[PDB]
Amino acid sequence: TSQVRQNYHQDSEAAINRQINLELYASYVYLSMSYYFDRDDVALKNFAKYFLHQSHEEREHAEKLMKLQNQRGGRIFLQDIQKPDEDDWESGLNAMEAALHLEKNVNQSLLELHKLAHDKNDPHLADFIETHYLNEQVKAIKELGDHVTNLRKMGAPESGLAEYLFDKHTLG
Amino acid sequence: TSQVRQNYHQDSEAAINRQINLELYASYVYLSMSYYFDRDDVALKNFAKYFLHQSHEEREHAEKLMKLQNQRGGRIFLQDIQKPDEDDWESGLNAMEAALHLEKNVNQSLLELHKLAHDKNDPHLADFIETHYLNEQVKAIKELGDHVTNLRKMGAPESGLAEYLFDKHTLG
Amino acid sequence: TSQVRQNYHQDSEAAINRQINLELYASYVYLSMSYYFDRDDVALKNFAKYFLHQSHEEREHAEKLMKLQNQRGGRIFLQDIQKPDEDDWESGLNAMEAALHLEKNVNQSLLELHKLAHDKNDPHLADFIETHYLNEQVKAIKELGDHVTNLRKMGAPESGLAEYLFDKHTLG
Amino acid sequence: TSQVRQNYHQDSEAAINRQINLELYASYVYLSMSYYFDRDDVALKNFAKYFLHQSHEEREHAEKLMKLQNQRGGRIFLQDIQKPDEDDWESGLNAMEAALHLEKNVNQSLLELHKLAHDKNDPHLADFIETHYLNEQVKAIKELGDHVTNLRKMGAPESGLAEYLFDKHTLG
Amino acid sequence: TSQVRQNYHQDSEAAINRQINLELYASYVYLSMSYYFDRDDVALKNFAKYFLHQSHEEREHAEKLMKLQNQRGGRIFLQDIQKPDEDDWESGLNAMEAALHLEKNVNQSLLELHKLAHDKNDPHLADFIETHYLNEQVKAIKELGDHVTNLRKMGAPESGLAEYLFDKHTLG
Amino acid sequence: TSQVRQNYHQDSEAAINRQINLELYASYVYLSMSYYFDRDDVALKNFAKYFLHQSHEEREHAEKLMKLQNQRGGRIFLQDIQKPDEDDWESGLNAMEAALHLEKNVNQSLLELHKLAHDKNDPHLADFIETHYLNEQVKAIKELGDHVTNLRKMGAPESGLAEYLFDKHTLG
Ligand SMILES: [Zn+2]
Ligand SMILES: [Zn+2]
Ligand SMILES: [Zn+2]
Ligand SMILES: [Zn+2]
Ligand SMILES: [Zn+2]
Ligand SMILES: [Zn+2]
Ligand SMILES: [Zn+2]
Ligand SMILES: [Zn+2]
Ligand SMILES: [Zn+2]
Ligand SMILES: [Zn+2]
Ligand SMILES: [Zn+2]
Ligand SMILES: [Zn+2]
Ligand SMILES: [Zn+2]
Ligand SMILES: [Zn+2]
Ligand SMILES: [Zn+2]
Ligand SMILES: [Zn+2]
Ligand SMILES: [Zn+2]
Ligand SMILES: [Zn+2]
Ligand SMILES: [Zn+2]
Ligand SMILES: [Zn+2]
Ligand SMILES: [Zn+2]
Ligand SMILES: [Zn+2]
Ligand SMILES: [Zn+2]
Ligand SMILES: [Zn+2]
Ligand SMILES: [Zn+2]
Ligand SMILES: [Zn+2]
Ligand SMILES: [Zn+2]
Ligand SMILES: [Zn+2]
Ligand SMILES: [Zn+2]
Ligand SMILES: [Zn+2]
Ligand SMILES: [Zn+2]
Ligand SMILES: [Zn+2]
Ligand SMILES: [Zn+2]
Ligand SMILES: [Zn+2]
Repeated sequence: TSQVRQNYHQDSEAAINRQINLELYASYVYLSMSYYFDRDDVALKNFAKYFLHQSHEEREHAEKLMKLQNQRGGRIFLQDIQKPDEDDWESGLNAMEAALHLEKNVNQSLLELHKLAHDKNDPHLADFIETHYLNEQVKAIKELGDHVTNLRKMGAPESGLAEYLFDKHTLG
Repeated sequence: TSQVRQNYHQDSEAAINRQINLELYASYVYLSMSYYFDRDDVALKNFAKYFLHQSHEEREHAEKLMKLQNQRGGRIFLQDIQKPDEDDWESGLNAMEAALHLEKNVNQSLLELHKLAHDKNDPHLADFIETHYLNEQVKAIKELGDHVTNLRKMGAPESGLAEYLFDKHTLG
Repeated sequence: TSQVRQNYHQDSEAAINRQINLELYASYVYLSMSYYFDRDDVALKNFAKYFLHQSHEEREHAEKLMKLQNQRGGRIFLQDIQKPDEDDWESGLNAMEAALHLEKNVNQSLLELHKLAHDKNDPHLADFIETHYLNEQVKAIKELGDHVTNLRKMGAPESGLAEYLFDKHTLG
Repeated sequence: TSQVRQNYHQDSEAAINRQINLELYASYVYLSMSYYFDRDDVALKNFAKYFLHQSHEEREHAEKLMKLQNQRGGRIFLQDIQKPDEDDWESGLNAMEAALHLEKNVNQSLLELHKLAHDKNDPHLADFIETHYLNEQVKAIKELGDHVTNLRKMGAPESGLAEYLFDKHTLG
Repeated sequence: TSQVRQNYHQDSEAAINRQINLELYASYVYLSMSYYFDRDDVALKNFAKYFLHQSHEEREHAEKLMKLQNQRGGRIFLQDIQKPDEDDWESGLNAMEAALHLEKNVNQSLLELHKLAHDKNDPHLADFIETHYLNEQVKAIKELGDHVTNLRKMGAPESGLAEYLFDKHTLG
Repeated sequence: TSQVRQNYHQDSEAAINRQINLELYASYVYLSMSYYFDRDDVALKNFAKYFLHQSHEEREHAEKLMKLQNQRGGRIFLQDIQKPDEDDWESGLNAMEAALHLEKNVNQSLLELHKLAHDKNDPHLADFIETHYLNEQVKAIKELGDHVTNLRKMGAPESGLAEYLFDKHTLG
């Protein structure tokens, strides 16, 4: 037992390890997306920049959980980072839809983590999730839904003009 | 009778109370409009900002009338602020049309207030309305008509692209 | 169903709509109070300023709930804003007592909202209320009780001198 | 009953009074430790500074609880501050171990306070503890465990060189 | 025997330990007073600030004696800090009277310490008390007597107006 | 075939995809190492910082290869990022040895990539590897060997003092 460990259930410890993996997986998905937009035959630089920024943020989300595991006296066990479900993301609209889906899945995992923490009477962990993760997810999900809406309204993905103008005016 | 009251008819006093209500109602309408554009399934941030600014201006219009009522030694009697006629404003074009209609209704009420003031030989009140309210209404009505015109010309509301580009280039 | 909606109960959605109304009603009460102090026969400018500031803060409280409703994928339904229970607020002391009562009523509604959120396992909403609303209410209620105490100690409302000096030294 | 009191159980009130005492006791322990390091026959100035800073922080922790008691309309009842369990703290390593133990005891008391608050449906108090106290304790406990680890690794307390170099390089 | 000890009687050493306790007790009394004025039903913020500042100064007085004990090669033995004689301090005037009494008691203890030092031919200690403590006590006692006088002259404690105006004009 | 593709062999394309994976794997190894040093029972903050910086650099190495794949008109195919060979890195010295081994393995892969490029008469790719990768690897390998040497000379890993002082004086 770690000398710092206090009120920290082993189940919380394991669930943190799984969340770390999931944030690193979200990072990788966004990385993939980013360089899809950099292809010469896609060529939407601001979509690329947008997803690259996202990739870096997800890495940060993972690192703060790793710091938390050590803070609480848990032990980090890393697992493979799975490659994303696609190589080719099809269009700006499709990538934004896939990111929306992803952020809702990350959010469901976090809500389950909070439920676990409250079930184990770990208010430090429950508040950590509340403070640093839950509203961030809500904002990410809203922003992505806003982006989906606009791209749809504009005529994406059929309108190549729609995606070009969105890239310039919303993401740029 | 207030020690400051001078040349101020009771009918003017009551009509000021009604105008206060109407400016607060205009504020609420615009508030409603603003948060319609903030919905994830509408997502036109500059329409939202535009109407939010309008909401705040209308509050100012109401407060200056409330200050005037006290200046003249009248007494403020507030009434309920009615909720707007719609919950869902349909499109940018439709909201701009509804705001145009609203500002013409606020303007008709103000022109009736000025007529009343002149009928009661209250040049202070007539000039207050002239100076602070009438040209403001004329400008608001012109700007809204300009916005309606452009949105129509661009193909709104059917063109989701039209509303997006207007949001970016005119309201943004 | 909104594409962003996640873990958000319909009962939470409706209770947010009711809280929005209540914050707008608190705004209106304070507005009324403010212009009571601006009357020539009351003439306590810093009480007026104090309540006017309060009115504006309450509007902000309402707008942030409206933003939250859209963030979570709920739908805003606005209701009439009821006029306040009084036209004439009697004295500085009486208005401060009435504001105290009001803020405790706003606080009870918020504590009921938090209970609902926790009952629906919505930690995002529970934390939103905690973070942005609960301590604000506690502070407002303390400050108002401090003001009541002092005004009472000084001899308000009978001492017209008491209210004048409080206006100058505490509110000014 | 205080005019500001709302949703505040008497049991919460008493537990806050006990926590105030405990934070003042933690302050005194650290004060004792600090001046142990200032002895001519111990002479580790940065250990002294470290614990003195800690003493001052604990006083702050206590004052913010006293402010909270008054905010909620509870009443402060102070109790004697017990002298610490030792006069002579033996070594840098031993003092750091004793501080670790102390901070885990302060943390257990705070987790019990949070449990009580949640049991009484006092989300204001539960969040106050979360926001201002729980992560602070987690960080303090981590830092102290880090210090214990290093001092042990370096050969403290037998190595007088170890404590000297830690004082200079980690605490200085 | 400490390697630094020189011309330092054991009786001086013990009396320093008792003075340390007394300065920490004075700190606690003032702390209690301060948060009495922060109550919602007392609400005199500048009395609160005044006593809080005093509390912090007394802590400083104690720390400098603890530094002196180590400087001379004496050994610090801390004792419990007794809780103050009251929980409720009644009024501004009463608290100022109680502080006056307290500072005269701290001063009598210091004059006895100086007598002891001179009896033991310890001019370093006698001068330390002279330089750092005696005039400070004289000033504190004068200031407190000045405050008592004014509050009495103004009609405290019956005049709630008197205490309010003193708080604003003398302590604020 | 990409419209930009010129003088770019399919074998080069695949080898770039494998190098991307390897740089992401190097990133993950260093990430693991970093948070090993952050454990309360290891507690070497500058080792942690050193490896964290390394992790971020490796991510950069991978991103520049991904940019290169798109520049040349190749297609990115991402693979899982394998978890590192250890969870527990044992000591500063052991982690530095493991990083040395890793950087020599990354370097062997890069030298094989350069051989392939020259065999396919792709001077753009050969020079890209030369310019951006080969000397970087040489420097990394030298620095790591320098660190191993010093830690060994100092008595690591048995001397807990050795690792502490290296952390402070070389990595800090
Ligand atoms: Zn994200
Ligand atoms: Zn994330
Ligand atoms: Zn796989
Ligand atoms: Zn799905
Ligand atoms: Zn995310
Ligand atoms: Zn919380
Ligand atoms: Zn307008
Ligand atoms: Zn208007
Ligand atoms: Zn109605
Ligand atoms: Zn009409
Ligand atoms: Zn208008
Ligand atoms: Zn308020
Ligand atoms: Zn409010
Ligand atoms: Zn009504
Ligand atoms: Zn009531
Ligand atoms: Zn309020
Ligand atoms: Zn601490
Ligand atoms: Zn503490
Ligand atoms: Zn005792
Ligand atoms: Zn124990
Ligand atoms: Zn502490
Ligand atoms: Zn619960
Ligand atoms: Zn003093
Ligand atoms: Zn003193
Ligand atoms: Zn006692
Ligand atoms: Zn006496
Ligand atoms: Zn004193
Ligand atoms: Zn003599
Ligand atoms: Zn002298
Ligand atoms: Zn490297
Ligand atoms: Zn590399
Ligand atoms: Zn594997
Ligand atoms: Zn090998
Ligand atoms: Zn490398």
